[PDB]
Amino acid sequence: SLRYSRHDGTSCVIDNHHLKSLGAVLNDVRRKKDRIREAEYEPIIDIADQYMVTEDPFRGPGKNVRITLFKEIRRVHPDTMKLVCNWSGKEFLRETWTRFISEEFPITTDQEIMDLWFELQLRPMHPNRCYKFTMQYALGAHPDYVAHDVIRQQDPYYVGPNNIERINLSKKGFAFPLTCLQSVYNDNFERFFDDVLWPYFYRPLVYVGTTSAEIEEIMIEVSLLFKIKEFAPDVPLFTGPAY
Amino acid sequence: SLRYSRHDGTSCVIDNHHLKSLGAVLNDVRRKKDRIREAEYEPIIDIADQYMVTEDPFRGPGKNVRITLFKEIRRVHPDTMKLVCNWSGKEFLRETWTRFISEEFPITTDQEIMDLWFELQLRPMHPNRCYKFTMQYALGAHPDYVAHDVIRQQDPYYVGPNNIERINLSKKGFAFPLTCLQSVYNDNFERFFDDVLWPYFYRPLVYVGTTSAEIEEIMIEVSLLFKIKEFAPDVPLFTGPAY
Amino acid sequence: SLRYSRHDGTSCVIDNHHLKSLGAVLNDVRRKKDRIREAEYEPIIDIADQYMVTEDPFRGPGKNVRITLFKEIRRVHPDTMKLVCNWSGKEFLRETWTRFISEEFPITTDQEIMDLWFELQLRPMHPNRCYKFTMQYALGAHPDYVAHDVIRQQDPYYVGPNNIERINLSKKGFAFPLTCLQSVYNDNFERFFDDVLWPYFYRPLVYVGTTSAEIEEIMIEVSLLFKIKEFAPDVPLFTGPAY
Amino acid sequence: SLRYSRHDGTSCVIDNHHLKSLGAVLNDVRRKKDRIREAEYEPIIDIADQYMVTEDPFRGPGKNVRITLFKEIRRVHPDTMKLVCNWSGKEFLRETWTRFISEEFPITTDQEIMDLWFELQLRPMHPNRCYKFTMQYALGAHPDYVAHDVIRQQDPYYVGPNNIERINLSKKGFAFPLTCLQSVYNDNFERFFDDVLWPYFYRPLVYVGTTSAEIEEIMIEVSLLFKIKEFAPDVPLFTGPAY
Amino acid sequence: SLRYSRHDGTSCVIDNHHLKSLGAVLNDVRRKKDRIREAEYEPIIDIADQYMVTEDPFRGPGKNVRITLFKEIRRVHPDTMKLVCNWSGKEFLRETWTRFISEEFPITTDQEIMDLWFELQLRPMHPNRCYKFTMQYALGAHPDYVAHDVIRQQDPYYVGPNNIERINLSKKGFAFPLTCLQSVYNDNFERFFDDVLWPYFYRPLVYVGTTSAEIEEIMIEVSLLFKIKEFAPDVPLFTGPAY
Amino acid sequence: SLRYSRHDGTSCVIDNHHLKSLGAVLNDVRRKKDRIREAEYEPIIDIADQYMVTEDPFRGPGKNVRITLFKEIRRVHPDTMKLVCNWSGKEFLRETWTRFISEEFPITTDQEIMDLWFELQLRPMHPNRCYKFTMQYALGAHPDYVAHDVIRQQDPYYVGPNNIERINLSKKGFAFPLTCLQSVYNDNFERFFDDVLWPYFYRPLVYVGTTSAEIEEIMIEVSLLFKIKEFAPDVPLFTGPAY
Amino acid sequence: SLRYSRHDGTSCVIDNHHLKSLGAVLNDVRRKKDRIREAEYEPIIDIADQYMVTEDPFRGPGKNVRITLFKEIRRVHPDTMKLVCNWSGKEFLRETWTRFISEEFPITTDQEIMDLWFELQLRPMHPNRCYKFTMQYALGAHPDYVAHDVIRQQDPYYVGPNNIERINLSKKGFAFPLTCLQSVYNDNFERFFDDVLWPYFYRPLVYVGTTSAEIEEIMIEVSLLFKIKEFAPDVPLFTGPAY
Amino acid sequence: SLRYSRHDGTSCVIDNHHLKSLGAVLNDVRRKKDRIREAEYEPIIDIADQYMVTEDPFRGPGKNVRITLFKEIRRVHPDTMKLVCNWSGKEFLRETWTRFISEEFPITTDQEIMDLWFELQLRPMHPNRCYKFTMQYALGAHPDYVAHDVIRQQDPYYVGPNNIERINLSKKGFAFPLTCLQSVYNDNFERFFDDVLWPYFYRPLVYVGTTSAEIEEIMIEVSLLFKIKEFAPDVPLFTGPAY
Repeated sequence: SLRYSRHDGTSCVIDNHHLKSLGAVLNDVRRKKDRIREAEYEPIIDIADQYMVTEDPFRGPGKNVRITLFKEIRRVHPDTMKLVCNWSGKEFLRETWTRFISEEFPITTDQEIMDLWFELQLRPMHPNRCYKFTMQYALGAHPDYVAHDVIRQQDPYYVGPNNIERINLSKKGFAFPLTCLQSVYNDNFERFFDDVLWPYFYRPLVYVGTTSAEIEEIMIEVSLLFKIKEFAPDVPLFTGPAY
Repeated sequence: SLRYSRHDGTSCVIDNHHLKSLGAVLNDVRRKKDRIREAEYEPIIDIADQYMVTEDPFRGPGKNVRITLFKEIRRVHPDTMKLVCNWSGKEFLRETWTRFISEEFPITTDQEIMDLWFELQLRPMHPNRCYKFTMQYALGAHPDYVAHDVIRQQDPYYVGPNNIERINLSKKGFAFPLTCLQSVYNDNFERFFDDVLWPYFYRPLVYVGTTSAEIEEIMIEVSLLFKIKEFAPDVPLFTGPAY
Repeated sequence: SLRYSRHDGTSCVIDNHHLKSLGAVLNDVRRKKDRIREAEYEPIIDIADQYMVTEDPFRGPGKNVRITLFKEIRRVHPDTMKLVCNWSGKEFLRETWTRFISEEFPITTDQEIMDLWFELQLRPMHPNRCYKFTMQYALGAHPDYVAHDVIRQQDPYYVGPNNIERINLSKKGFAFPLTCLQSVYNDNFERFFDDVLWPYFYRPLVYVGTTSAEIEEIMIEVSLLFKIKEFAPDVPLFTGPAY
Repeated sequence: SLRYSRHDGTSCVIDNHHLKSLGAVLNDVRRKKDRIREAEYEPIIDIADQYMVTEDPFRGPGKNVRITLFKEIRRVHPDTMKLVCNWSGKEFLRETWTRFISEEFPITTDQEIMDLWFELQLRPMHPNRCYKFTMQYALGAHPDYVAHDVIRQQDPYYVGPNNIERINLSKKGFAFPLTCLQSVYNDNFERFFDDVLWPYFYRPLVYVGTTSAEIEEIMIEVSLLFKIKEFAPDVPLFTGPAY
Repeated sequence: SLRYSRHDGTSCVIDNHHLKSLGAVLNDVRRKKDRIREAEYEPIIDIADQYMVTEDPFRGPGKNVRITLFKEIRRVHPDTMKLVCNWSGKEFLRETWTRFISEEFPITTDQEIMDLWFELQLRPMHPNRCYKFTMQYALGAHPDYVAHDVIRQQDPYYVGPNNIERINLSKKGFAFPLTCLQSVYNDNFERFFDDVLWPYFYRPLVYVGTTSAEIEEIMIEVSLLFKIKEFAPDVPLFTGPAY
Repeated sequence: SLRYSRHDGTSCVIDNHHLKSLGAVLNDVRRKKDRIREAEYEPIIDIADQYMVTEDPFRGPGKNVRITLFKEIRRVHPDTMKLVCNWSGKEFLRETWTRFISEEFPITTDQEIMDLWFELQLRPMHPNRCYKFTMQYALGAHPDYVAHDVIRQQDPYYVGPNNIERINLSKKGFAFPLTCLQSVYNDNFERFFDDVLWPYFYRPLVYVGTTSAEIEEIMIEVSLLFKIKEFAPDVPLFTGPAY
Repeated sequence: SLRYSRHDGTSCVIDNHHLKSLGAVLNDVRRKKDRIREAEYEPIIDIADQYMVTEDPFRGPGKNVRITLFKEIRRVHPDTMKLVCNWSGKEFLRETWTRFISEEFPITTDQEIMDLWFELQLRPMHPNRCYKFTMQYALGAHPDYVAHDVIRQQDPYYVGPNNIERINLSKKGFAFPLTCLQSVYNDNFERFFDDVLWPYFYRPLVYVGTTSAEIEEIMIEVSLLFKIKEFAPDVPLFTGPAY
Repeated sequence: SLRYSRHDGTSCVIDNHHLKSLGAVLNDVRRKKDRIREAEYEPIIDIADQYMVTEDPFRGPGKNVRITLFKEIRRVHPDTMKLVCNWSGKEFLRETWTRFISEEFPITTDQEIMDLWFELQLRPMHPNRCYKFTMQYALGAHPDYVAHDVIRQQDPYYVGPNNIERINLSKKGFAFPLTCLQSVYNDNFERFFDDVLWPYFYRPLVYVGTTSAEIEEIMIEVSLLFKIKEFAPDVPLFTGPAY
């Protein structure tokens, strides 16, 4: 859009005298006016620039690898939340390793995972249901602990209006199939599990509720979203032998 | 407020013809106008949604457990800050364990601490004193180090306008009475202290100053604020024996 | 349009802390602002809701059955109106019965006519003629009266800007092929005419003029527009025999 | 007013080059801007055009025949209304027939009465009296009933700010000196009264009060306002014999 | 509210010189400014005053007699409407006569019914159901006709946002327990039924649906709302004998 | 766009009363408001109409004959301009005559050239180069003079933002292949050159620079743009013999 | 208008103290505010003052001598233009000389013609015709050429909204009855014609069309408008002999 | 000014997450908003770009050579203008040649004069005189004519608000010391005068008045302002011999 994209108007000379399109001079007025608008508020910016905002990682840095795990349907009582997953640590590590490696391989370039995310895409099962979704989670637990199937809503995370919620599993406790920048290697799940210092501890136990005063059938799409920094050389893929 | 909360106006039929309240049609104009207001600025939102803001944890996720520790009064010279606490690591761990467990017990449900906070509620001692509060802190120190009682203001944290400042003690170094999601157990301070890898190191040494050019008597309320994710089952409390 | 239709922005958790898209918080500001805009003007609404407006029947209740009767061209002198129709009552009842029944049959469901309308769709015959249309009408007349072919403009109805004018023939005088809710029956024009108490009296005599100071050739499309309330059961149409 | 009524500015050619008045180009900007203003609000219009308003009959269709009947002065107690007229049906029909025919004759053209109105023009008798007028009425009554001279204000019609109130007497019950479109005939009151099916029933019994907390002397001008659709041929009045 | 309700500010004299409160002069500026605001838009009003709006009868003229008849619950399929009432004409006249007379008696004053209304107060049975209500109706039917229990939504009346819909039963067909202004008399249902010319014909058959894409349990409160013009004398109620 | 292009809303009559769409009355308010907006600023227009603007000849009068001559690439040093053309007068007249006649013939109608233009379409050769173009020119020179290939920027013409610059060659010195309105004749270049009083003098010597502080490779498209007033009869082209 | 034309308010002294009218101080606020409004936009003016506009010659410099020549009526087919004048050069020079000298004489002062204009005042012949006028012209032609009576619209000059179009005949080709500043002399048409170098060449051949899609009868008033710079001494006219 | 000249705000990464300054995101909102402001008015620009404005030659193209000639003081009667110069053509050509050549020489580069201007810088002689200046002029006259010393104000040129007025002497009649692009040659005034075809004719006779109703002593600074297009090679000035 904005067709004449700030490059509107032309110019001609009539008997040595120079002429310019009027609408182009109107922009000259407006831009110069907008920038004058900017100078009065420039001290305002000076104080606003004291503070910072975070870049949406999913609209910004890093590659978007959405490794979907499963779907699930729950009936949620009012003011309650329902458990989405109740895996042992061993069974969370198998799914995470198997599903990412299988869908990502071949890994053809060097890369470092910037952040691992446990993602919830949530949908209401009935139409004309106006409400939002709520979330609670633990990231580690005693390995012989299993979470209650249903809990009461108490200070949840209020999920955004697009019904998508992403929970990160920091590099402080959770092992990664590739912890930092590394060539991809000859990897099997058994070598991975033996290298996790804490296989059975770190396992996300996640709940979802609603803001509805009714029983709500809800749809829960669960993925592990890898944000990956890929270092792919600026070189072609040749058919062998090269040259 | 907003009494007729967007559901204003009624409707009637007069000789098969349908009538509607005028003020309700005015909202029809305005909402449709506001949403038209929203479509011109919708590309603006598209660019704003590139970035994100943080949810105030104390107005948002997690339970608010304010375990008050002590009160203290300091006389602050101009451009100086006064030390609030100068505990050994052993003496910070005793207070943190004793005060949270004693005030929190009985712990009747499973829970995980999301973040531990060292909170400063600050008040001026005199009226008609217009100024704000400043803060500096170290979270760990050599255990045989003790902090100077008074320092000079040099790039402090500028405390918010409500005179409340909350400093988090991350899970990367500081041990917690319950590190992750766990049943509550038979716990004593001696078992806790022996399980801290770094008892004498991690201990907050915190200072407070003002923006005042005068000596200011100030009041400092210190609490440890636990933000707890509680997983309380959606089940009753029965008197024993159940059923 | 309005793509992100008020459901913009997402949410994520970073080390237990909750983040939300900025543009979504902008809507939080604006909606809450619009509703605050609504509370100051809410007493204004209270007074506006004292009064009511009518729903456009043709954009609203009832089925739209446009039974076109004929087209006609007139040359209109300035400040004059030209007669569109000059039927006897017997000849208005034949056209109304024959044309509605023939085009509506088969009438497969129960229905009640809510209002009968005599519709004028008017078009100028020449381009670059800026003016509007004017209307006058009588709905009943002495049956041996016939209207003048041309009259002088004197307090006409000023037709709307879309050049379409609809004149209703109330249920107080005019008989209807089906007066109220009724199964459709074995109906012929002779049974209808004999049941009209006032066949030769009620007959619309309608005129059209312009606001032009010139002779204007104008195009007049005349229809009888039935607004019908249909009570069609929520049942299928089966091929016989059912089951 | 608006002197240059959108036709401002001129144009000239200087050495084949075309020039135009600047203020005229300013309108080009503004109109095009207003119509751009109209396109953003055009969906707003789409929703507003769902509903309709009524045309003020007295500023619009039909001829304005104000047949004044009488004047009257009342002293109105606070929160009371005073009866304006208490005629039998026979005496309302004599006045209506005699006064309209006498003042309207000669009736030289065909015409149909669109609506009969009982009009109240109301004036305060004292200055510096800030209040409005209230109205109540019955249109028919048992013929041996006569209305109380004074009643209590209970849900009145709130008369408009210009102190003029018009009450219509529908064609559903009230007979008219000419019920529909008809040549004017040899008419006397006795033929009229004998043709009214319901002479003594339909008779307006009308009250007026104020919103004042004081006794108010008020002035009441009563007219019967005929809104007439006249079908006057576009032909001259010749002196006889024609041609 | 508006405390100083346009009567703000005072005045004093200092050595013969007159002083006035400043805020009061500010209103002098503003009112005079508002009325100057009114003169520029006064031609706008001139064109707006061409048209008229209807006064909400329930916030305006006439007494509000809400004679509740019954409550009913329906399960509404999507895009369907459910029949609210399916009475014979004899059974609609018994309820209307019995319920209004029983709840209105003693009728102590003269009165005329201005309009009879069939009222629907509608509520959703579940929370967090965002939708509106739709209506269709017939007012008369063949007396041996009974309406389908469920129909398909086809050009309904869109009920107002407050979920209250009022349908009037005109004086053109429907008989009334008191048709016009009359003393109340010795009345029984049998005398009433025998005086209705059309007892079994005129009977409202009314449907309700939703704008929801789900099955909706809905609550339907049905009343007959009499708008009554009461002519209650401005005289006391004395205990007998008077004087 | 503007769909309902000021002709929004319809009108209907209900029991002789006239109704109009509400959104159409909203335009009645707005237009009347805009024109009231126009009357306050009408004295402003009166003063603006004191002055005039020129019509863009290329968006306005005359036919657009763009006779492209050649393309050229220059490397422009900072603050310098590069010569685009350095023809003798004899060689400018050959190109102008040959290229216009060859591309324009057959000239089938009478015509007069309104203005001859030397046009520069300029493009940067590299992307992400933010700058504008500058121009200087002489229209006549001593015929044995040849212009320097590169000069220094000193008060150039600042070319418009669309990078197109048009320089006119007035009728005061430059001969034209057809000087005024004339039938087209049996014309060869030798007859043309012999009729130019000043063949070797009038020859445009034109330079181009940038506002860039870097060496810029630039692309220069050069055309002679004839603005022609064509007097083409309103008659068909028949195949011979006519009739 | 603007009665108190910036000189509002008075002043008085009360016991040595000075008082000033409040409304006058309000202007002090506003002017100072307007000029502060002017300083923020002053850089905007700096950029606007880069460019210039032309003064309407007819509202500005030079005397307005409108020498009307003739009137003419044409029927214009759609998308066509009709020739207004088809004079030989000899016959254009006779009219120009005869009509200006006859109507201007006595020429009592020295004067120089600044510009000669061929003026078209255009009016539609029918009312309610919304369209504008278009123009094309040649100023010189082969003298044995005569223009087609009707041509097709192809890039016309779009005449201004006041339907007046002025075409100048430059001093570069057209001879003038007085070419520059000169005493008026003993002049006859034969001396004039013999002094024109190019009598039969320079003769305006002018066309007019419309923007209408209909045949339009149009009215064309043609004048030669002399803009004259008169140098009339600041001396009286005495009756002879002076003194 | 505008310090952070649209390049405000910085960015940092915290644990792989990207942060940006808030004030910089505010500009992102505003620019994107301004450009959205530009798209609604973009059709407005489309219509404004139909027309063109002239570039102030003195703030734009060409070199500014202000060759001051003389100063003069006049006493101006009200509504009169006073003659500034009354030279013969021979004496105007001597001053123009002598003063430009003497002040311009050495002419070291090739150049073409774009326009010759007769400039008036005007100042009031007394303070607190609020008025503007008016101008009239002839550019050629009979050579034996001399202008009246004082004339009456009749349609003057209204000089701009900065009291500077520039009058151009076109290339159509006036000879120039260098008519087009040419090396500078061995030039004397006698060779120049002999090459002017019209030495005694073309000579500006210029008047000045005021808008004052009083006698005004005024100061008149007269210059000939040459706008020169200089073609100065991008080569150094070496001391001889080069290399």
